[PDB]
Amino acid sequence: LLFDVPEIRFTKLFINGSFVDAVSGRTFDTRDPRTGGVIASVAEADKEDVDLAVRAARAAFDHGEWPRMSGSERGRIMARLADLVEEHAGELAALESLDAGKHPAVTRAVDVGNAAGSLRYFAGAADKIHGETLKMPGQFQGHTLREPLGVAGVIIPWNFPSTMFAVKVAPALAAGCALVVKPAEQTPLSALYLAQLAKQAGVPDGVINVVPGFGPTAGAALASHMDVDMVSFTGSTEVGRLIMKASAESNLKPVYLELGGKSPLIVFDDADLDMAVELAVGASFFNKGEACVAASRVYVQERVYDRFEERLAERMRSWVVGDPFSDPRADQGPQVDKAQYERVLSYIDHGKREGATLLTGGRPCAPGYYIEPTVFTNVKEDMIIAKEEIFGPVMCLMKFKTVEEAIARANDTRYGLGAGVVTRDLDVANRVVRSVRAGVVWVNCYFAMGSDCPFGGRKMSGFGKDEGMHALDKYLAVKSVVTPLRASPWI
Amino acid sequence: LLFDVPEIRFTKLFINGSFVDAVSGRTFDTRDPRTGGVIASVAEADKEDVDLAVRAARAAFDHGEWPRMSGSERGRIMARLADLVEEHAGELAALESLDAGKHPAVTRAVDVGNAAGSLRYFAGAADKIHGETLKMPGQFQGHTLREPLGVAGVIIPWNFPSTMFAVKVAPALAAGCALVVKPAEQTPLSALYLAQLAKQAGVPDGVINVVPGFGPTAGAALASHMDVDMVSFTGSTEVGRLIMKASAESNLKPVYLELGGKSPLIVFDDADLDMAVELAVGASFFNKGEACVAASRVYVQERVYDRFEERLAERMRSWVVGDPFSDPRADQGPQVDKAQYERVLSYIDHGKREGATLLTGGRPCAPEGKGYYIEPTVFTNVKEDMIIAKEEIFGPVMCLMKFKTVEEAIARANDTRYGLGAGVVTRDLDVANRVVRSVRAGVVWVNCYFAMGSDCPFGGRKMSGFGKDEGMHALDKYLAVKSVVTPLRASPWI
Amino acid sequence: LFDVPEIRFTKLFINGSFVDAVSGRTFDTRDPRTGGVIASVAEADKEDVDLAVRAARAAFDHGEWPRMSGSERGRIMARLADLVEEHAGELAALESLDAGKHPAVTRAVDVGNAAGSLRYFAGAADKIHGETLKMPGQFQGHTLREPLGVAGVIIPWNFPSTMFAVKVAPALAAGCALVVKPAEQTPLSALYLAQLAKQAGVPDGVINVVPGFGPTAGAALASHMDVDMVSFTGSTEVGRLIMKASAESNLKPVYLELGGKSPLIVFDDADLDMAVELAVGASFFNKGEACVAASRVYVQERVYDRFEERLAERMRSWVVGDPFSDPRADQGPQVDKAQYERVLSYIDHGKREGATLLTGGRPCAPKGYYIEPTVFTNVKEDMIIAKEEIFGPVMCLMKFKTVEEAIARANDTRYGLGAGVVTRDLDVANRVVRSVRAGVVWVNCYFAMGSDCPFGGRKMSGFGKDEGMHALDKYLAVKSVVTPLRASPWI
Amino acid sequence: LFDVPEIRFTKLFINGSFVDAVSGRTFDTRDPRTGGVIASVAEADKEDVDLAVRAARAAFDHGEWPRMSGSERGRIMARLADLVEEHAGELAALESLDAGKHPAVTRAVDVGNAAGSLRYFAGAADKIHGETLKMPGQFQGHTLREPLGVAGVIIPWNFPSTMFAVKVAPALAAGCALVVKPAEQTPLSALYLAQLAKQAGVPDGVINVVPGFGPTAGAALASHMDVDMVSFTGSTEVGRLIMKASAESNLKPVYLELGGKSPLIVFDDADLDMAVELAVGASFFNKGEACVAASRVYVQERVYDRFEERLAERMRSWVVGDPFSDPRADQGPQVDKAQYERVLSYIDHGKREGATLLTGGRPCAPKGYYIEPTVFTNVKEDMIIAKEEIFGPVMCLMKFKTVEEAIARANDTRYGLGAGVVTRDLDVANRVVRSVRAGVVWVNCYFAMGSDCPFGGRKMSGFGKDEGMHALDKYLAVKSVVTPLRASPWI
Ligand SMILES: NC(=O)c1ccc[n+]([C@@H]2O[C@H](COP(=O)([O-])OP(=O)(O)OC[C@H]3O[C@@H](n4cnc5c(N)ncnc54)[C@H](O)[C@@H]3O)[C@@H](O)[C@H]2O)c1
Ligand code: NA
Ligand code: NA
Ligand code: NA
Ligand code: NA
Repeated sequence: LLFDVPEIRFTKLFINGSFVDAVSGRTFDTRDPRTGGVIASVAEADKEDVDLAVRAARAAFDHGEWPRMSGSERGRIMARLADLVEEHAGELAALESLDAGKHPAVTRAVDVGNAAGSLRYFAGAADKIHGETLKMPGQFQGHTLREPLGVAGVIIPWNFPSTMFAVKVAPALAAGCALVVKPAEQTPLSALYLAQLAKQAGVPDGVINVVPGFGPTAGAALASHMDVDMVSFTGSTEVGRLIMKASAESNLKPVYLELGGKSPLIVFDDADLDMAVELAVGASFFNKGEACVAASRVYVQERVYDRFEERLAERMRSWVVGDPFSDPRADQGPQVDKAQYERVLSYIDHGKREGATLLTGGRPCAPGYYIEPTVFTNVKEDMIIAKEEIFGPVMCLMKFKTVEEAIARANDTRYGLGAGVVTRDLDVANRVVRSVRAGVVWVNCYFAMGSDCPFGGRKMSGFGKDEGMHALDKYLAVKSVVTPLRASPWI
Repeated sequence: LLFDVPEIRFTKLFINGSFVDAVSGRTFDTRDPRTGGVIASVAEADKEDVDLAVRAARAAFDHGEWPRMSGSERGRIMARLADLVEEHAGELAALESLDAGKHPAVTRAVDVGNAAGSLRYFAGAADKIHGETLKMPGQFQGHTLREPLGVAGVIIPWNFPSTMFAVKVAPALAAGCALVVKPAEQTPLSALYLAQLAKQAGVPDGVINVVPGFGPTAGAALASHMDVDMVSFTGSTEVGRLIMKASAESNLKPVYLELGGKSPLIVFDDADLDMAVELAVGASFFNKGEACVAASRVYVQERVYDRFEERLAERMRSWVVGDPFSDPRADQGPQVDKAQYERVLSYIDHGKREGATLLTGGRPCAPEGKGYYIEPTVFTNVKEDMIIAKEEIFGPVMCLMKFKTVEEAIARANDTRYGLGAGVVTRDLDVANRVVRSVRAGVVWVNCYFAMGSDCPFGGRKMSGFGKDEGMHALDKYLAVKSVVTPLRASPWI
Repeated sequence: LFDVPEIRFTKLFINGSFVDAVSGRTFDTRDPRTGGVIASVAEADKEDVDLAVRAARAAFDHGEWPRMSGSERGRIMARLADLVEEHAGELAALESLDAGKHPAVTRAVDVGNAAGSLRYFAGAADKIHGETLKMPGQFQGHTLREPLGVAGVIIPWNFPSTMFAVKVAPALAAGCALVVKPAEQTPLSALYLAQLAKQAGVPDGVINVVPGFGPTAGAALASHMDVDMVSFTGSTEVGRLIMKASAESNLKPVYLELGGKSPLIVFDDADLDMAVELAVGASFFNKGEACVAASRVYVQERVYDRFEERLAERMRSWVVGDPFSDPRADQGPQVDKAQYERVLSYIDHGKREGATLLTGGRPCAPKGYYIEPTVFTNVKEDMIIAKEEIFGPVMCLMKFKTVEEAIARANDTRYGLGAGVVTRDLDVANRVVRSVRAGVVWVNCYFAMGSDCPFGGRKMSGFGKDEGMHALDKYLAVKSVVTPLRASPWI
Repeated sequence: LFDVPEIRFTKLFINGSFVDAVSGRTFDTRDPRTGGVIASVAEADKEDVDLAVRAARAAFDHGEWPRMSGSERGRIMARLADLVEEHAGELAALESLDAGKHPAVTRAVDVGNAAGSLRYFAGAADKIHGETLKMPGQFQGHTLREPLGVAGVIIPWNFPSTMFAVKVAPALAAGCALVVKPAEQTPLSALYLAQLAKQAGVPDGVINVVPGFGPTAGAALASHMDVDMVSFTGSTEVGRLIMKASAESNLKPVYLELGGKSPLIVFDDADLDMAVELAVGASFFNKGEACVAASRVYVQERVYDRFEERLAERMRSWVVGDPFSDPRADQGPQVDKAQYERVLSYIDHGKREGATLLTGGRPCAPKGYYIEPTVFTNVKEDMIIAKEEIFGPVMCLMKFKTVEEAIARANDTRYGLGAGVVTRDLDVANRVVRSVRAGVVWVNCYFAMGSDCPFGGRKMSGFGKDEGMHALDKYLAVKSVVTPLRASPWI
């Protein structure tokens, strides 16, 4: 082939520094979306396995070395882990690509690079986490201590396996927490590989526990656990409801939700059309639309709409959908599995039926679970395709007249994850940025953030931040301490 | 009477700057725990009234002046409100005290003073709320904007009505949010009075909406509302479950929970026994134990235990339970209502039945009547597994226990589902540091209790909740953090 | 017409009292509209500075002010802001008569910013924070942000009330005691403000005002062995003497707010009518007696000719006259005879070096120290008028071709206080803002800041920030506190 | 025994190369154990400083370093930290022979703190933040935290590696170019560190090392017209000259880390054996050649007699000798002949003024600059030995009655660098900590800080912080940016 197919080494659960089978001895299969065939038979975690992993994390936090280590010591190990992710980038990229149906070179440069980058950023945060010394109403000394919380429960999706693992694990490790990670059943391989690398880096046993299994089994047990201090969840808005219920029905642990989106990209009259078209293609079709922040709604101002529409249709004619391991041309790979592939085509079918015009794509291909990049035109705001998260290579292209109209239409969603603005006008950019109810707003770009940039939703896209110093908050216990002072010359 | 009984002026719902009746025309009574008699007939808000209030708050945020005003402008209006609370402190104190069964002088100095203080602290925060300018991975400029969130839903308890109103309203107002406040049905008068004073201060119509009603009606409607951006809740751990469910079943709005507690107070052998006893009395019995952070569990080291126990029983002999409006000597007033009175009496009876020793109180009292008066109760020979040791009584009940080691004191302090507050009484700096850092509580007082100020963040750990009330930390729940990224062309530095 | 105020405060303000100088000496303050004596002010020297420093030392070491809670200090500070607002008209008329200003402009701008600075720091007082640090082992570390002690303040004549408030407000909030040396040309506002502070409840000894001459009273304060810091605002040349005075005494930290030669850059992009109106205000506000005045105006070649013609036409309706008797008055007299002659000397020098006189360039007096607003065209960068701070109503109007040229020319100064950019282009705005070595950069506006905005120079314009939470730093002592921990379950 | 290192780097380090001085002049560095020449080091003067400043100017204005991302600068700094760790033994041996230190103490303390400071700031590089401000109307305001430019560094001979790192690390992270003037007595470590920084990937011109004499090389750097700031560490008397050099040149901000006369307070409740052992280390670490050394020890009257006796018996087992040949060696020789004679002069002066000699007070040498650790009893506060910085193994042991007396006596100094408190009482500890006017206060310990802990003087011990996120401020330009907003839905 073009890229070397990796050898599957880690298929068991990772509890207390060891690779172990499920209590039941049950396995679940992970498949290659390029072929639809079984890659590996992975240990199937259930309630009993989650209990064992939570017990291992509890012992690691309450009695283990990790919270008792200096921030410098924790950051030292976290950096060695970042070094290992970088050293084994190629292997990890192919392993994630084969499991998630993506391009190994894109996975290495984007996914693995961001994973290593997130680990490095928090390794540098570990020795500089600060609390405050407060201003008191009298002869008192007050301060806050920013303590490790305890046992962190992590539930993540299948679209960015390595990045999802790092973005949750990294701020939790720097905070001094012990972890229980439940990766998505569709792509469980990267999380098990990363667990082995953390062991090699010097992360103490019990600090990182990986429990691959099904959501209503393993995931629900973790979200409902009486000895888990917090839960950081990334997935659908509908499953987010169940995570909130699981906490309410258990120990009322704080819940942090990174949910779906229906991200709008607004293109103005003054934009360079060639850059705006190229930006829109990337924004909508990166990772075959299996991106939470994907620009599923593209808004183009009436004066340049016809030109944009023509240039977009022309650009899509040179776009290649195929096997990233055998085809060099390949711009897009297959969808994660059978269930997702049926779901996108059903939405394409819904789009056709409700009266939307098909500009490009709208049908399956195969040189596997391949769908061509779809662009819907003459889209009404009330349409299913306009409102619902498709999570596939589907773009809704719309026309607008005013700045006011662009703002109101961008905000006409239950969601509020990301948004984009393409304009040269400083006053238009400022107005649009400040008026769109989204957690992240890109101006004349898309996706670009870095680990210093906090990422989180607004409205039904969730709450809580991943990345930035902001990410640490969910993993820390803020403790206020008050004592009287005797004859202090100042207060 | 020693304190003037106030004139009840505000009994209707406060929606879009006006005092209006409920859509149903229904009322609910608020009673005086000193007599058991009706003070006023308050408008009963339901689903329809909460919608009206949320629509008023939505119009005020989306199209009104409040989020469009500068932090300085919001700050001046907030300081005028703080000035009004101070100017009308006596009337508000009398009103809250008659509704809650409090001492008017204590309420003025503590409750009203903290309410005015929280409004002032956030008035000063309004013109200095900052976001960041970020460090980017290349030729990019990144920044965060700390925007007003939108419509803030507030659900609060009956124990500190004025303080609860201010502690939620003040950071929200400073953040530039519009509010919908659901006060507890037992004490709804203060929230209504405060709403009128905000109108006088210059708070625009629709920014503060007060909807008194029942929890499963008006409270559930607010927590389940599809157009409410966040919910800040203060109340029991059991109702907290329903707030989280209401969000999950609606628009998944962020929820912030300020829940119950079973706060431990640890006294070591090196303590001054007279100060430690006097501190324990205040920590346990302030506001007749109707305090979330009340030291319901007192742990005294074995060498000084017998002396502490004797000094505590002696101190309680001079404690006065009675009418704060007619008796000057009164240290403690009646419990909020009949329901709370029976609930505390049931826990005392349960305590006796499980084998705990009654050191003092444990029975009803006090003046010629009439009134929900309970003697401050101290339980001795309490086992950790006992109901009285684990459950929140929310009455004048203290569980007195003995301990040997620092390690034992820590483990026993942590033997709770809760983690709101805790106290340490010691002269030893190393013991104080170890106990402070080992007790899983949101607030730890060393050689004092309650003292915080508005710069001090307050929030639970474990089943006592999450999220901070007070401090600059309080603003977070009312703000939307927006990350903004743009490329840079030929910047000489990054 | 505006009512001429009655002068009531002419003595030194030491330990809560209005006292005469030890010598019994006075110095005259004059009205630039007539050149006549307004009042005879007590002349402070070394002995009076000693008395004021001793009063501040007693107030800090033994007095109430540092022992009060931030909340208590905040209420007193806010009462002072309320008083400045209540007496705004009287203070504006007083400052206007003394400095040759328009009483309505002084009320809206100068007095409003003074009241605003006091309010901002009143709200800062109860929320000043230190940190709880991340330690290398079983240790607990924290920083305390303590009041420093005795703050020495030396300020100029151009913005008397604003200068007083901008130094006094963060010092007051920090819990410091003060010794203020106002400029001899305008000493009246400071003495009025001192009385207002006493009425607000500021304890005796906390605010001491010692008007006098720079080499006498000013040098004594800068050289004092018991002064903990010096905040200086004035010329770059006097700044040298403040640094020497500290070096020759107790090596107290020095904070310098020096001169400027601020550039305003206008692109082809700009609305010419708004750009001309902005330039007029930026160059001629307070008769060019502004440190941040746009003394250099750069206009891109394509719109230069139109800008130049519109500017000359705009200046034809500009009124220079008595602000107390003429309603149309846009500009008052220059502060005094010395400043008046210094500006005329620079105008004459400009003519002699070959620069074209577009408008003004000669005295008016409708007798008074009135100078016509001056615009110089065909200005070479090497010219005296192009490089030196004139501090009068003089604008140097220049032409440019490229963004690169505009940046290089803006930076061709020893100074770096302020700068301005007029453009609709977001990328041009970002590039110029980030490339111009100035403390403040205004985009499509000028002067606008507010008390949350830190103000300070770069290069020879100084160092240190006035305004913002940043202004508190110079008045605080950061104390690091370290103790071991015994068996802490986390670090 | 320990291995004597090879001397490899003896030339100036300018623009990535080891070059000779323009004059071709050299100065000798000597071994304090023998008094013999170790190496002949290139002697920098005005011309060499000019060359180094020009190299730093080109590196900042046109080079890669300020244009690289914080992440990029952080990886290079972490590679440098890794190299300092890899070559720790060689560097410790190099610094030890040059400064008269124990190679094992230099490795664990000096080299460990140097590597630790580089690592802390490598982790700071990708997370330096400015603010987005609260505006007085329809305006958007923000601050940018820019690299300042050319940083001038002047450091002492006592902690060569630590001094180099503590100045270079925040400056590097900030994106500055540097010119380092190390002390003439110990120039070797700085040249070795410069070579390691080249190996790590620090671009040419970013780190320039100019060993030379103070009034020549040092004065030229402090007076340079193209240097943006100066961070100085040394004596209080030389600090005066650094302030004068900036005042007489370009008025660049100056940051001073000066001398001290640090008090250690021991109360009646202390464990005498721990308090004696702590005092021994606090006074005699690095043969009293420590700025923060506890040169004044105050013991409460009830435990004074026991403390005094235990201290004299503890000193009987203390070994002064060659650390390279004697394993028992607790103390090495004084840096040079000049320092040796200066300490002996102070000991002789102490005897002359009436102070009692408890231990030491005479030379030892098993020849080569060895002085016995000296303890003076019956010391009056007015004595020379009580007030002046000896900078040798000399301790003044005094008795006190009250907490109030301990505070007033601790504060009876022109200095305010460090202080220590030994007590079990939480209220006494808090009162002493908050009442002693010192930048650092250790409670029941000494020296312990870590790189998160800011270090700086108060009073005549200076101003400005080394270490912590606080250390970055001096190397950054804070730029305020203001623009109007059109129809923003919120402000
Ligand atoms: N924010 C700022 O940066 C800012 C603001 C306003 C004005 N300014 C600057 O102020 C200058 C105009 O004011 P000025 O003419 O009053 O300046 P100046 O330098 O002559 O004097 C300023 C102050 O210093 C005193 N002074 C003079 N000689 C002294 C000495 N030897 N020792 C100690 N103090 C001494 C004066 O009495 C006065 O109080 C201009 O250069 C202008 O740019 C700067
Ligand atoms: Na798969
Ligand atoms: Na009631
Ligand atoms: Na005058
Ligand atoms: Na040497």
